[PDB]
Amino acid sequence: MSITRLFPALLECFGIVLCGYIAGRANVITSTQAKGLGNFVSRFALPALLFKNMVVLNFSNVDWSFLYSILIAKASVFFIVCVLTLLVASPDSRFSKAGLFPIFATQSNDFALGYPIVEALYQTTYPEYLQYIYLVAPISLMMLNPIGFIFCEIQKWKKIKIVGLGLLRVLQNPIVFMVFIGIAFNFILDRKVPVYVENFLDGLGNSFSGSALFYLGLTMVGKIKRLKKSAFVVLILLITAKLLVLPLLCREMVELLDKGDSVVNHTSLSNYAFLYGVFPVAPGVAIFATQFNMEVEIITSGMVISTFVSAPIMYVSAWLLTFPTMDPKPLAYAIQNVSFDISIVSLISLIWSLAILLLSKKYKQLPHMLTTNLLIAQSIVCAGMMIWNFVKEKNFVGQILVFVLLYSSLYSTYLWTGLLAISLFLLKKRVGIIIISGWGIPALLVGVLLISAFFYGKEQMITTAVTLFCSILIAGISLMCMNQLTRHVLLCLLLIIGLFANLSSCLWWLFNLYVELQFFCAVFNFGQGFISFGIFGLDKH
Amino acid sequence: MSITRLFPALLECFGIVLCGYIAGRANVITSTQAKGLGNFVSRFALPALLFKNMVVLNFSNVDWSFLYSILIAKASVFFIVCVLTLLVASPDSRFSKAGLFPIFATQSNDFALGYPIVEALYQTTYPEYLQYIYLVAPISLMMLNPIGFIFCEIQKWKKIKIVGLGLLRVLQNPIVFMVFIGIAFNFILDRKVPVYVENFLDGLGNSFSGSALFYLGLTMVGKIKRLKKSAFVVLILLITAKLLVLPLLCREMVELLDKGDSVVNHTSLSNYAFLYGVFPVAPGVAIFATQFNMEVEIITSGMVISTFVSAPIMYVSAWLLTFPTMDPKPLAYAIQNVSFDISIVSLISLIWSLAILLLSKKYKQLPHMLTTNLLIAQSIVCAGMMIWNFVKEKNFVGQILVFVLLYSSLYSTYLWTGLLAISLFLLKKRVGIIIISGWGIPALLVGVLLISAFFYGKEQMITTAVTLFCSILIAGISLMCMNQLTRHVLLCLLLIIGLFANLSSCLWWLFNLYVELQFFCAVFNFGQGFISFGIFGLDKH
Repeated sequence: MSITRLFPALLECFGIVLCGYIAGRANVITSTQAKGLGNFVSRFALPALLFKNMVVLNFSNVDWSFLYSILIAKASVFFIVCVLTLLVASPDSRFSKAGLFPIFATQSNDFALGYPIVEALYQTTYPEYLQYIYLVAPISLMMLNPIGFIFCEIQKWKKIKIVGLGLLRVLQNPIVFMVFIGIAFNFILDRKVPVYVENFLDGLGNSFSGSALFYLGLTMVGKIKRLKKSAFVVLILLITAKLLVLPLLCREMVELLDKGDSVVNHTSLSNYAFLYGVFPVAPGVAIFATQFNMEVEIITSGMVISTFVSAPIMYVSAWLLTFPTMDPKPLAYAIQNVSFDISIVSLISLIWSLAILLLSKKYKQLPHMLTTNLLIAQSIVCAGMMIWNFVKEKNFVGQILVFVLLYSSLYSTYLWTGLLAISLFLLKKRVGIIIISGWGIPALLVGVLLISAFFYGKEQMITTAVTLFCSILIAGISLMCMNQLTRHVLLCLLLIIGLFANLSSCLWWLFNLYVELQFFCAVFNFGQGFISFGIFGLDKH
Repeated sequence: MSITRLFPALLECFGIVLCGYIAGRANVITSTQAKGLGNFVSRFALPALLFKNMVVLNFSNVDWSFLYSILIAKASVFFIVCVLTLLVASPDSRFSKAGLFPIFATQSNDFALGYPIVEALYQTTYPEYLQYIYLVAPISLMMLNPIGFIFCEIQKWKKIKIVGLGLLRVLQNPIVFMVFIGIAFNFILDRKVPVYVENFLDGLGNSFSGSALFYLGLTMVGKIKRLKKSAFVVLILLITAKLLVLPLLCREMVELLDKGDSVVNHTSLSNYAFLYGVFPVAPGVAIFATQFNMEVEIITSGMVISTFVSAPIMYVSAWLLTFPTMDPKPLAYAIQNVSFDISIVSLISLIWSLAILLLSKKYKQLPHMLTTNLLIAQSIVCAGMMIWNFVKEKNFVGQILVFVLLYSSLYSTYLWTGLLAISLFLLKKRVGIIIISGWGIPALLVGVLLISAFFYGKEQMITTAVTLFCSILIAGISLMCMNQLTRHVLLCLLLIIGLFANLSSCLWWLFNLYVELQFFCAVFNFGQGFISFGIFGLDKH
């Protein structure tokens, strides 16, 4: 698999999303102006891309068992979120919710984000996998979206006309009708686009990729709203459905339903099914939700958060999934290469977070003063990982020096999660010691340890586990004794869940998969800056 | 040369312009919404395309004599239009006019339209010609635009600060600074874009082509205003400078200044220089003119008209220029292939013009009732040319039948130009005979002639010349005796100039180049529907 192409591909696609976000947030493009790009993207560039690919599509080469299995995974997530919503939501909104929540959990950003990422990963090895984006996404719309429209019409009402309106909203969608038209013209034209119409469709289709990622960025500006507690739990559960339950079900359904002869091809097919699940929610769900003014804050916020969170989940998942197809030496180089990429994006995000914290002078205010110590520590671990990738072969004293930098800063990030939750507790109840304890104690622990992850082996993971455990207890006890500050609590919560993943992974290593557990530790250790950027790098400072 | 790729390339690029025009005119994208696509195009997609191509550019392979000669052709058109404007314009606006009129006459739509067309024509045979778009266009901006800004600042004023503002408006342009930055980073990066940044720049750059052509279409909606007579003559002279004087000077300057060893390569280089001149005015000139509220109606109208008129001039010119590199048998197939393309675009444009004339019921009103007879006749010639391209090999009676169709309709279009000018004369002064004379007389002339262009040879060109001559005299006498109706006069004027080109070409054939003269006759004969579409196919009916 060309898994090394994934970080370039993600950086491209999410960098274009970042360009849209920068442009819309800097008011280079206002929200009214952004509709022009959206109408271009959705009504010219996408239908042209659909039509071209659908007319060219060699249906006899389509693996219908793959389609079936992705589609059954989506249909099962639809039923699950639908019946769970109907059981759990209040009668006055359960039918609107049971329409849009399952469409959220199943409809997927396959064209703007999926296709560049699948083209990157698979055009060299498995170019037929690019077909299944164009198959699955529109067939998925045709099957699943009318049910949610039917549920919205049923909320409005509370039979043939309700069903007809559902199906008509689906047929009215340019994805659905340009795929029907492209299938019809696949049979008319016999899989050749006329050359004159071909490079017309090329021009429009080629323009889709960048303009759609950029428009997605523009749509993301300011859509993360301050949700109610219940709405936030619902948001988490819907994004878990999209980014964890659906791709697991996709991989499971492929492994149940595909019977292809080659075990290598089956493995790649179910790995593909997983990545196909991990694509974020389609912006079309939020367009529907805003247009019919239904559940807008959950669905818009969740579309934006799904987009941002799908990037690390895609990278981390795709690498995890290729570790069974790797051998321990290139596997070690792979996880240092992964960690170098994660530390680059983290360091860039952390430099930006630090610039904001400093130039806003928020670094002078509690809790942000201590948060700036956490962001300094996270910056030193991302510096330290890039430095280690160079120093890992070199002479012993350089390795020790960079190790002292890296583990003092890393253990410091753990201590600082604890000390941030203690800062919030001390702010809830009616700094020099906290800065010395946030750095000096975790720096001194490196001396205890001297007296990358297995250079000092069992002791290394022991000190690491103990530091993570102390951080979790410090933070859990201080958050419960407590039970802007909300954003700090959410950063601390995400970091505490990460520290728990990290603690359990280090413990499970200590009880034993090594390189996979080390990679998930490294993902937190060096990518935690991405979390800190998500919450404090994008605020209105 | 891959001159056969030009009609697919033009149809692509101007079809995307037509999509933008349809979208903006149908209010799929309003003028406020269109700014989002414009800001994307000009501030992200174009600077990325510039930066990528400039960083990749192998400067040691750049033919500086080509650059020099295009740049000197542009500089001479700048001086000409500048000094002509300063001599001829009134003092109260001559400096604003002498700034923007030469920028109009020299700055060129090289990125949105030039690059797709040059890539189409030359990527197979002469891929280095694609470099010179990225060289010439920004160096041309750097040299020529500050002079026009200096002239606008001088109008505002009426020295170091005026010159500084000119140069700063130029350096502020994303074309100029991303080319300076791309040159700097060409030397920094040594002609490799880092792979991570590479497909980021690919995504944005690839999105430019389609979004820029589409945005151009959106900018064209409603910009053709009703100019004063003087402003309309100025518009004609500025578009003549851009689309005739500049490309002639480009071809001349290349033929003066290039010394390349191969005569084939020199020929292709000066042919390229011609097509480079024929690119329409950059929308940036109109963006400048609207932003500084200078001479807006001439410059916006002229940018739109230059865009529409450059399409046939590019096609016709590029084919003319390849006739010296062709042999009489493929040359005959070439002009039937040309005529088939011209008759397809004409027939599509004429079917639309007829649909508008009919469904608006304007076909019931004078002069539009007689204009609808002209549009029916033009539709029958474009039908007849497509039918002839099939029948040209076939048995004698079929050839006669299609010839009767084709020449009765063709001679009818000439008669109808006359009879439209007589209709305007009879409407100026305080229909059955006119419809019988518009068709029956030119149909009967085919019998005289029986009693494609040389099937009946000297008699064919004689009857054709006489019919064109009678049409010119009928129309000239009726327009002068006369001296919505303005649009009819302009259609009649354009057609009279075309009938004069056609009359003189047929006469010059009768005195003698044959296939080139026949091709220019065929260009009017079958492309006249494009003129009728330009004036009556796009009205607010």
